[PDB]
Amino acid sequence: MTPEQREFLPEILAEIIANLDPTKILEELLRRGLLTPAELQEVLDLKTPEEQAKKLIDFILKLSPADVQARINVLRAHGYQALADKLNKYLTLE
Repeated sequence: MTPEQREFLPEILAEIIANLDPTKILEELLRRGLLTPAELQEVLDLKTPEEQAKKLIDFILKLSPADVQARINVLRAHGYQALADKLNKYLTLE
């Protein structure tokens, strides 16, 4: 249980569901080999919007710091700069 994570993560989630495009990011993720077929079938099977965004935060927060670095560099150059500033700052918040 983490009170600090539950006080900031469920709050930003609302602003990410309406400002995210699973189609545009999925292409750049598979090309670099960052997405697994087992995890892919999980989030791609669900048709729930709330679960999709949750699978995204869980997709980057469950991997190593070297794994997210690739997503942060594409996010800034693809026009999702506002998104790259939110996850990067909270990531180094200890």
